Amino acid sequence: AKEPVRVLVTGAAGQIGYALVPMIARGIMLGADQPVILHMLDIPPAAEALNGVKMELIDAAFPLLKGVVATTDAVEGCTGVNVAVMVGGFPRKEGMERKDVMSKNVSIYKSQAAALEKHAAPNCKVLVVANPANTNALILKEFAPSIPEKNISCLTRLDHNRALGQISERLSVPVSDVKNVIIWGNHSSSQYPDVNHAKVQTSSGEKPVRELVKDDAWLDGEFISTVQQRGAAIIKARKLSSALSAASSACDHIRDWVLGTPEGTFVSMGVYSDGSYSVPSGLIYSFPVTCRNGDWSIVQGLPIDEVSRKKMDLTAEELKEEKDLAYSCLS
Amino acid sequence: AKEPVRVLVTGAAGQIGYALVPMIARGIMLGADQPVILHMLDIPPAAEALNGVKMELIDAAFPLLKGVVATTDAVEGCTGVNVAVMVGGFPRKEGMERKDVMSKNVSIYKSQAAALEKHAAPNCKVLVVANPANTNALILKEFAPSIPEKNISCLTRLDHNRALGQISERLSVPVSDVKNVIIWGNHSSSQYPDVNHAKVQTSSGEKPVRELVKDDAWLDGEFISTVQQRGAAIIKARKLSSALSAASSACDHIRDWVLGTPEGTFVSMGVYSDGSYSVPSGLIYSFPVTCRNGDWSIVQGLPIDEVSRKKMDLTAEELKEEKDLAYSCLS
Ligand SMILES: NC(=O)c1ccc[n+]([C@@H]2O[C@H](COP(=O)([O-])OP(=O)(O)OC[C@H]3O[C@@H](n4cnc5c(N)ncnc54)[C@H](O)[C@@H]3O)[C@@H](O)[C@H]2O)c1
Ligand SMILES: NC(=O)c1ccc[n+]([C@@H]2O[C@H](COP(=O)([O-])OP(=O)(O)OC[C@H]3O[C@@H](n4cnc5c(N)ncnc54)[C@H](O)[C@@H]3O)[C@@H](O)[C@H]2O)c1
Ligand code: NA
Ligand code: NA
Ligand code: NA
Ligand code: NA
Repeated sequence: AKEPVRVLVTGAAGQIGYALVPMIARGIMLGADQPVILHMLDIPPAAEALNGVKMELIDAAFPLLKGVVATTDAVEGCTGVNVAVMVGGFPRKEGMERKDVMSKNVSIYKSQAAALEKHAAPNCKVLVVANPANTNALILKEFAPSIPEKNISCLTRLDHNRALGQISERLSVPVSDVKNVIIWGNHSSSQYPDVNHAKVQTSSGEKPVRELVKDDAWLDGEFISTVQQRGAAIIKARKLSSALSAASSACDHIRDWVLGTPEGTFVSMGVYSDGSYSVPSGLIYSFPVTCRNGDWSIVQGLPIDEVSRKKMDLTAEELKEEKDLAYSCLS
Repeated sequence: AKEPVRVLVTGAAGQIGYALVPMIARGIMLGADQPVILHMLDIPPAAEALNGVKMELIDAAFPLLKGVVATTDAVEGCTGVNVAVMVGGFPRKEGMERKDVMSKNVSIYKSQAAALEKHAAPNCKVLVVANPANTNALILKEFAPSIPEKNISCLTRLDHNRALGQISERLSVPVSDVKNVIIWGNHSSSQYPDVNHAKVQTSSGEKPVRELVKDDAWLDGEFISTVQQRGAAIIKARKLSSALSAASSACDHIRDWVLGTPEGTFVSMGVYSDGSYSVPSGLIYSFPVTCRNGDWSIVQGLPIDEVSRKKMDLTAEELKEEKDLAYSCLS
């Protein structure tokens, strides 16, 4: 706890960035006893707003915060960083086509991969939040071949937490009593929110979610659609995509990765596939994982039924489609 | 830690509200072992946005969070609450006159005083953030005569933290090493940011701020102007008033009040004056305080020089002027 961790947030002058940086400064990401230095990266049109954010961080008198670099220079932003949370991008607005959203975002990741690879600290842990999350991360990984493949991840923790919240609300139990949902595959409407291995603490012990809900039709239909469409639902309610919950879930992702998952719990992370669960290797794909010693490990040995298999493959195929589109934009 | 605390945030669909609610849900306001129930109050035009916020809070799967009421009904919002953070209001926009800002905001506090007085839990701790903070709080107190006078406060903790940050930056030391600035009086450009009693931890012990800075002209001039004008500086940088830092400082205010100040530290709180330091009684006025057992206590026995006296009286006079304007709007 004497030495500080350097944490980069790209897209720092945006909505998620604004929600996220004070959570990091308060110790929510790396623990209450871990000092942090923030590096905040955005682009020249947001230079004033970015300086504004730094002014606020200073103004909060955060005792764990030992420095703030606020910049539009990617080299400076990436120098010496130990954690990189990549939020820089352009959210889809009405009128944009899927190709334009892809093209505007993957170019960022191609470019910033070189800056991270050359300047970040060696065992830097990387989390891509910007959409399309898995594909942006895959592009980053491909353009930064010197970064250990296990050190690149994308955020499906918001999907995971959304799923936990849906179960909590459906049963009217506290969310702290629900665990071990799984989000398989892409951060998109093709994801598989899987409750086959999930549990709820009750007065008579841990029970499986399906036994308490007693409505397989709901779990297999509307529950899944609800999680798949939840980001669009936030936009409908707020006229803006999620931020408070994306930031909080990015803290959870990093925190669990670095400090470890609790005994008996697994969480979802988009990680570089190795062939586990017969998912094609070389995709950024969400798996159930446990974390220990700063490393993720896919939870092996879960039974997979026919319906689960088919959903897992469908989302893998979407990820291949996205990869092809990204490639198309970059050539 | 078994029983939850009910925390009301009014103005919950706004900028500060959005920054604040997830900090409460994470345990930053009342501690990592204290479950919370959120009540979020806003007005009918923000009903959709407010529901959006609740959706995000659910989606974050906060383990300390045991319920969220999101409403436009003040009676419902105030029912059973133990902490009330009042952020509901209208920030000054270019084109508004001082009378209009006052009139639009103090009417809220007149109205909501009755709802809190009738429905909040008996020892409910109240913090007014909305501007004009001290005067809104004074109006609330006057319209809720059954609330113990020591239970009504306003936020000068952001001013206090700003002052700490300025010292930290000027000396290039970590803010964790700086303490015991004092903000006297109004949350406004008439405040007195006082460093006469402040300290910095160094390698050769706690030293007074003036001894390390060695520039009394700066401390007595530009330092004070900088703190007095800092909110306007945020607006110039961001095109919006402070939020991340206001939320964080509201957490600090409540946390210190409820859990106690550290030994050797005092903090600033706008509280109901009792005649201490020859400040007129019956104003909401920022003082240096320590907190223990859920109660503030003004730090008595600080030496006050001639210049300090005059500044303390000038800000008291502004508060009287504001009070007269508020009265004028309410009759
Ligand atoms: N669970 C998830 O993975 C999840 C949830 C919500 C949003 N998102 C995505 O996160 C991203 C950010 O959302 P937001 O609401 O914060 O958007 P926003 O537009 O408010 O913020 C994005 C910021 O990125 C900046 N940016 C653009 N190009 C950049 C570059 N080259 N380097 C650094 N910064 C750059 C922009 O200036 C802007 O300040 C979006 O892509 C969004 O779709 C993902
Ligand atoms: N240190 C401080 O004390 C400090 C710092 C910054 C801002 N402020 C003040 O805090 C307030 C909020 O700032 P913001 O940026 O969040 O503004 P904002 O406009 O984004 O949010 C205010 C919210 O209050 C709501 N509101 C209006 N009337 C209401 C009522 N009767 N009941 C409940 N809600 C109501 C509005 O709909 C809006 O959602 C402003 O008055 C601002 O000047 C104080
Ligand atoms: Na079914
Ligand atoms: Na493996
Ligand atoms: Na002087
Ligand atoms: Na007293």
